[PDB]
Amino acid sequence: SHGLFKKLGIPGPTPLPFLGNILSYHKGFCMFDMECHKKYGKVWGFYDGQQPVLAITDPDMIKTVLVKECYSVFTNRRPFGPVGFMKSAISIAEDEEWKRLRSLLSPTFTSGKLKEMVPIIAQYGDVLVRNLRREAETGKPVTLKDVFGAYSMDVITSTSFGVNIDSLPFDPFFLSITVFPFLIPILEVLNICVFPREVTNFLRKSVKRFLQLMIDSQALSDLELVAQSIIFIFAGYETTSSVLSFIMYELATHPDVQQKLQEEIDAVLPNKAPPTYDTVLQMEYLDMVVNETLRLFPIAMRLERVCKKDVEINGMFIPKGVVVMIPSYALHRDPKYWTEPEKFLPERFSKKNKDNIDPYIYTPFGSGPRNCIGMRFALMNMKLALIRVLQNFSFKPCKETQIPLKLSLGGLLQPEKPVVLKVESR
Amino acid sequence: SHGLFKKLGIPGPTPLPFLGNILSYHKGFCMFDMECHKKYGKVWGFYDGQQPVLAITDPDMIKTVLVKECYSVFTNRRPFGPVGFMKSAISIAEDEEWKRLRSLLSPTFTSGKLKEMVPIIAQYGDVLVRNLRREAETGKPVTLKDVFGAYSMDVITSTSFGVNIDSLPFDPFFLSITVFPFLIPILEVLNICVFPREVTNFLRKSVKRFLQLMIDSQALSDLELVAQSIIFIFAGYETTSSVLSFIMYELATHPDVQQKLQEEIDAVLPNKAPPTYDTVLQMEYLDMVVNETLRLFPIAMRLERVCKKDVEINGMFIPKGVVVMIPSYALHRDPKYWTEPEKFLPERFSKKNKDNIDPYIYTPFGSGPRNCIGMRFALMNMKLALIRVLQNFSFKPCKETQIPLKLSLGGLLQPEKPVVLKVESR
Ligand code: HEM
Ligand code: HEM
Ligand SMILES: O=C(NCCCc1cccnc1)[C@@H](Cc1ccccc1)SC[C@H](Cc1ccccc1)NC(=O)C(F)(F)F
Ligand SMILES: O=C(NCCCc1cccnc1)[C@@H](Cc1ccccc1)SC[C@H](Cc1ccccc1)NC(=O)C(F)(F)F
Repeated sequence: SHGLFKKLGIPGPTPLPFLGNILSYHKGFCMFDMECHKKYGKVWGFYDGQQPVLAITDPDMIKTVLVKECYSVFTNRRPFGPVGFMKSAISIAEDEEWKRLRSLLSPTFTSGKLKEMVPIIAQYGDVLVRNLRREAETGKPVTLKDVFGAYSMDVITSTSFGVNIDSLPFDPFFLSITVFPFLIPILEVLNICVFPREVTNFLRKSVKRFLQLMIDSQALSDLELVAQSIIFIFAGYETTSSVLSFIMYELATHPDVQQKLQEEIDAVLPNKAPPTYDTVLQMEYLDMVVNETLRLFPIAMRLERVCKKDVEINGMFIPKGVVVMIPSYALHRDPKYWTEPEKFLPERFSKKNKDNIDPYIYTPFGSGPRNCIGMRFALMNMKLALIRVLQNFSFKPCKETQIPLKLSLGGLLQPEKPVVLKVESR
Repeated sequence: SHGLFKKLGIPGPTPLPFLGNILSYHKGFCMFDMECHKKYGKVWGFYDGQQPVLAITDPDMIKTVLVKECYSVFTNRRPFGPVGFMKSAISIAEDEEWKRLRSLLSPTFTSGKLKEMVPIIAQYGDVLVRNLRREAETGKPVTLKDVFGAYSMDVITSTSFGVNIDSLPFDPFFLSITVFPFLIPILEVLNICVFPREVTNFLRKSVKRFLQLMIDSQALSDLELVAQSIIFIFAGYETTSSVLSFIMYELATHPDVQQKLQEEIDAVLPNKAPPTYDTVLQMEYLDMVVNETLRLFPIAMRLERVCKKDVEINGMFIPKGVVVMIPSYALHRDPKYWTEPEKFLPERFSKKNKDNIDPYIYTPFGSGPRNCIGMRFALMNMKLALIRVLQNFSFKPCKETQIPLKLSLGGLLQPEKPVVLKVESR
């Protein structure tokens, strides 16, 4: 099984027995792909344990896989286990089960359903400013992800089910998953779960204890309703808090961008006006700061699809079973598309330059029928948070602020040291 | 996973944890299904370990599964492992891989390719008579499957590759397969094989050391060419020898049928004429003896298909993943279709009665696009053997002959004691 890429004439690092190329993950996925992209070029291959993975970087080939041939050949991502009842989760479900869920949960983030959330989300931002107003009178550094995640958790529990909460689950084992994918069926029969069975049991009843748009379209079951809640509750918590952490870091280390951002926020919203739906989509420099940070830090790093039958896309044969992977972190930093790629420059996304950008190289939300379902909510949730917070505070680095910011070497685009900055009240 | 049939309102025996209903296999598949068919009726369910299996006995529902909805929903049989390179075997392959092989190997048993085999098969029958002429001058009982299998092996090696050979591989572990189907992926990474690795290695080179119709249509690979050879070499050996054993047993315990058979053999072939292709299809009492024996002893017992997506066939919902099984042994002995079913009566298949028989109850060769590919060869190979042997010898029971014949309790319709009879020369 380790000769598939030598057979196909597809270059790539030489795998070791059993381990495949997993030892190269010692610098993390990101550094690995970046090197691989430089070592072999437009297409290479490797082996996650015994699993052959093909990395494509051709925008037409990517558009073919993510969009053109999704419903037919590349419907599902890499199998993930032990999952248990979470197999029915939309990010985990496959084939006709997924198509049903993706239709049943699509009308949750329509342009109208989000517009009803702006008056509701506008409460915890004041809880966020007032929670930030207490640790700023105190002249001390601040952990952003804590106060952001506390904010983000307030939003996710209320935008889906609605609960007024003032928020003042969760290399190690998965290392054995990839060399022992034959052990995943073992763990599924032991009720073993990558999600600890006390975190889910806390919710296998708490959900019985978006929510409205599920039973109303019930068709849909009940234990699957809990599993979708878990996906959303994580997605809205971690992703929103993590990217907001990255954004406030970049604003602090690039102060000119921060002021020019505060100037537009007070122009569209004078006298510190409440951000409404229509004023959020008007702030284009806000959008430029958001996109550029997502370029440097696509939390997902990679987009993956399982080839489910033999194909010959764009002149290249791809055999059945190969996991097709798009190195998103690698593409977002390729000098063959980005001038001075490591530098933070939101002017890449101005309406003067936003057209020299291939939407199949910059894919922080995926593409095609399987892209991020809550893309429009996450942009709206973050922008309402950046408006309300940059309307009241400025952000400076501290002595303990990590500069340059080191990325983690795990499986999530997280910083090594938590992001701490000084906050000052305008 | 053990409540699927209580949910669906489908009756069946109560399963034990982990074991499912496997403990009921203590009397063998046949007795189990026969009881289940009587206990619950037209449809029941059970659990092979954790695997839900639905047993259908409705001829329209069977015709729906085997024929009408084969290419769409019921393409593949129950997964079988550890197989190794034998995963590419046609009886084991799935989905588009199977469709390719079934097309590439279909023109091996055409009406013309078989007609070229009659002059070739006509040699070892004389080796069979002369091998039987030596242990008949000796007034002693005879093991039929030995001299039949020696004959059958002579035919299979020459009808496919061609080798003049005078022939004077192979409850226990699989018991753990069904309660540990999660262990099949484990064994596939250890090169562990249900076919001992020295039997295949004897052939992983011997085939490099039907055969003509494979490279000529090479498309087709080479390690897969060996795997198809293994399937055919087993199929032609064991099945042919085993059914011939059953046929000579039934002729001995029912002597009137044997004489009436010898009378037709000498009528179509006077002076002990060599059986040709066209004279074999003329002997209708020969065909009646063959069909009736296959009714009592369908070596396969069961036909199985894996439901690969939700369906509602003939008013019954069937969920994704359920193994749909047709209890062939049970149906061939159902009094609601067969008068006095345990009695050997070839007159069921005369042209006066052959029309009161549903070809979706009597299915000794399956049905639909996945039926026995070598059905026409096996009938021809056996009939050429019965003609040449009943033209020279008669068969009487011995003191050690097992009467009534006990079936084995394993996973193949084999007799407990080998079939031994006395042979006399005409
Ligand atoms: C900055 C914020 C976010 C980013 C960058 C992001 C990014 C992504 C990416 C790259 C994918 C994979 C796309 C693909 O495979 O083609 C994805 C999938 C997904 N995202 Fe997000 N996401 C964010 C926030 C959210 C939020 C708030 C939710 C709320 C429910 C969410 C729900 C999902 C789901 C359910 C999927 C699976 C899609 C499917 O299987 O149909 N995401 N996301
Ligand atoms: C008395 C002799 C035989 C009987 C009763 C018999 C019976 C059967 C049955 C019941 C099936 C399954 C059909 C289904 O699942 O719907 C099958 C499959 C098969 N048989 Fe036979 N068989 C016999 C001899 C042979 C011979 C001589 C060959 C020679 C190659 C052969 C090759 C196969 C193959 C390859 C399959 C798998 C079909 C597929 O997956 O496409 N059989 N047989
Ligand atoms: O649900 C999962 N993530 C997407 C859910 C929320 C989200 C996060 C980021 C952005 N948007 C949405 C993965 C595990 C998980 C975690 C928490 C709750 C419940 C479950 S399991 C399936 C994932 C496929 C996948 C990964 C990242 C993003 C999108 C989709 N596969 C792997 O992580 C693999 F190991 F193969 F690399
Ligand atoms: O190849 C296999 N048999 C069919 C091949 C020849 C044949 C025999 C009888 C009549 N015709 C043709 C089975 C194992 C095997 C044995 C010998 C060589 C190589 C391989 S493996 C796949 C089988 C599906 C299956 C079973 C019986 C008949 C037809 C098809 N599945 C199981 O036996 C399961 F355990 F699920 F119950």
